[PDB]
Amino acid sequence: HMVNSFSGYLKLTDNVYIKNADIVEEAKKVKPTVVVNAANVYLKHGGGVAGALNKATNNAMQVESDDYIATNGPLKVGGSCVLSGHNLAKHCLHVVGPNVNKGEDIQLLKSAYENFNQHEVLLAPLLSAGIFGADPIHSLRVCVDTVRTNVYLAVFDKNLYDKLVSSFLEMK
Repeated sequence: HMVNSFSGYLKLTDNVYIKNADIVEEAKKVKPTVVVNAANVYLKHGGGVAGALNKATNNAMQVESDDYIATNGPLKVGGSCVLSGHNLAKHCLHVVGPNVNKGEDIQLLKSAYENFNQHEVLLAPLLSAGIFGADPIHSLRVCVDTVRTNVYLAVFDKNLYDKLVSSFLEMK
């Protein structure tokens, strides 16, 4: 029963850590209390992080998400809900970042990251930094400036990870 066992992270700030890792691989190893999903308002886990997380739960996440939506209706942009982490985590925090590609207000990225503050420790991706079309360096900046609790960020792409760490360490 070994919980929140993070290793090989670069410490960016007092509370923000980052690693070049697949968030699904990281969840299986770490067994975190909370894994964050980069969700849409309907919790349709069709691609990117949401897809990878759902497939790794063998579609238990999509079945549970469908029931949540049938009961409660869609999330707000910048909103969240806590559901089961299934085989990956105790809990999955489904957070909806703004879709900048549809012209959703980038300020809602701050609302989205404020959800992290309700949890002492999280494994998370960068919000809105996939098909939602926010600049990943911007997403990391809003995360660092907003989240006060312990966040371990998993960035899959080595090239993106390299840019993020460079940009961050160079200008502080």
